[PDB]
Amino acid sequence: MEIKAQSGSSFGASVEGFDHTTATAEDIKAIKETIYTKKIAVLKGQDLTPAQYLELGKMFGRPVVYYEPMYKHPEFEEIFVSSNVPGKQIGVPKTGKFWHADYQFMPDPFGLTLIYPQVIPQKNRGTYYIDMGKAYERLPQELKDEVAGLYGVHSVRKYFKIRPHDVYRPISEILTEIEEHTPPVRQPLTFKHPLTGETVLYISEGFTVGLEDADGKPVESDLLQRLFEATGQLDDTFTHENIHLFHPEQGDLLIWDNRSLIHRALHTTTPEPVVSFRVTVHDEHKLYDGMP
Amino acid sequence: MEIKAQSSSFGASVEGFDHTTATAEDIKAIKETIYTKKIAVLKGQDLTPAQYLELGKMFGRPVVYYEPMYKHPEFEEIFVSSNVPQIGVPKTGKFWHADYQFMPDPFGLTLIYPQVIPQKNRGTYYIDMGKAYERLPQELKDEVAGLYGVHSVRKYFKIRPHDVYRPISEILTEIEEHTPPVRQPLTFKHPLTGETVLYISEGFTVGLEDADGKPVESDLLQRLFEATGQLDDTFTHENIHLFHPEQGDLLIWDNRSLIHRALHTTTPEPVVSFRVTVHDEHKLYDGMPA
Ligand SMILES: [Fe+2]
Ligand SMILES: [Fe+2]
Repeated sequence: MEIKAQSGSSFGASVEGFDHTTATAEDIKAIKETIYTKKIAVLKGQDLTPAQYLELGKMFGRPVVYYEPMYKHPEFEEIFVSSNVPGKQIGVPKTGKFWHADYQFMPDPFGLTLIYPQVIPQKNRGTYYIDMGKAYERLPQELKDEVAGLYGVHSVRKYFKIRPHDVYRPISEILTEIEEHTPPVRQPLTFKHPLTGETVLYISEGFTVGLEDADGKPVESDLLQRLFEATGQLDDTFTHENIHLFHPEQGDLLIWDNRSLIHRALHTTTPEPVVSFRVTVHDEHKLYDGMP
Repeated sequence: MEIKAQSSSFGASVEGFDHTTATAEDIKAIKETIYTKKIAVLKGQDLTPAQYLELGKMFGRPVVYYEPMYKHPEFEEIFVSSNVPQIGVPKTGKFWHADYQFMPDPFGLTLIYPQVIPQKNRGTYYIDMGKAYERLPQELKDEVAGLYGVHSVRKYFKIRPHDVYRPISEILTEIEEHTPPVRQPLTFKHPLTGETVLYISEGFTVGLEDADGKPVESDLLQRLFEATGQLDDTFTHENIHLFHPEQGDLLIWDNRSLIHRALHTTTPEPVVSFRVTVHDEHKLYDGMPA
């Protein structure tokens, strides 16, 4: 197994010759260290059944089942399915078309996200990424001092997806279910990365709905929108310097840093088939050390 | 044709009405009864969808419901409430509301023609919001003068089959653009009877506003909901009437004075109702802004 860096960038790395059935424990830790510093590792030539995909994921941590069963793979609930291939729909079509970190709206977010594309359109398909640790460092000192001591408030209520059994329900009832089952969760606005020690600005346009001070009082300023602006999350041209665009190819298996990165899906505006399998695992740490 | 009260100042039954042979004086006698007794029950009606629409046109200009999901397949003027898998929409109106209260130009008359009446009767609750105002304590009447009601469909908008897999915030945005909130005076003079109507409903009224347009941050709206009997989940409040229809009934009621809601019990049996909504020579009140 050989880990190779990406051409002309310190973001991302490739992993060639990886076979999870033969990979040593030293191999796994070498890939882990690549993930936490290069932010994303792309395993090449992966041809795995769902069961073998889950076993590869289990070598990197403890899987977390997505809270909403509509997304589940029918045979392995640990697999999250993004698919637009029906007469009945399996999984959910074109998930994640918004800036977010995974489970940012949940009380205990996991450290590693695995994405295993199954069907890839040739054009206009990919994933955008922003390193929110590097995005914090590139903030002006004004914003650096403003975010200190604050807390982010994160909720799924913006991009919660209507389910088949929601038809004919009054929309207020759904909003109440969202607040009861998935209430807004608080996290420190910045935290120390438990593995690299860098400072991460933990916000995303999709899930972060507001800010609060240490005592839980909401922040009245437009600081949150200015943080979205400065980190590049409001540039709908996706040319901002913080933004990386990656195009997976057949055989790729992505494992990236769910603490440092926010991401957003690039899909076609067509019914062309596109399928991706997701597995999400807790590593050896929570979001940050000493998390209450 | 004969009009009789039902021995209760709420409600009247109309016997011997045939819309194919009724005269203009019959129609006007029924209209006068609707604005006074608040609901007129036409007995022994036997109508196809087309004949039902012809009947409704004798009472005014029909309004087509804005959301096409509720439309009857061959007559768009007919609003279909059905739990039979699918034309119409199931489990409709399980909340106090006046029809089109969330719209800028509410109509005065609502017609309901049940198609499938189970033996487990599926009736309708009613509250006369004119009498609800008169029974308010004087200080509550004082709090109400000069205010405005803000009405929106955003709470009981029903998810449609083409909404599946959409993010919920996009539907809320679509609701705001197509059917934004609408202001009406908190009370108004009934343009047919002259009485004062407290024009609120738990289902559609989302807030109150100052005479200047400033939101009323008090809990007056909730206290108005409670005082008019809209928060009584036992349906025992003295303002509440439970009407039970029988086979040939056709209901026409005052959509200005009355609020209504469906039964609390979940229906197991098939039940279908055809609704026609109609403008009646007057707007919500005389002197509405254009
Ligand atoms: Fe995602
Ligand atoms: Fe209704």
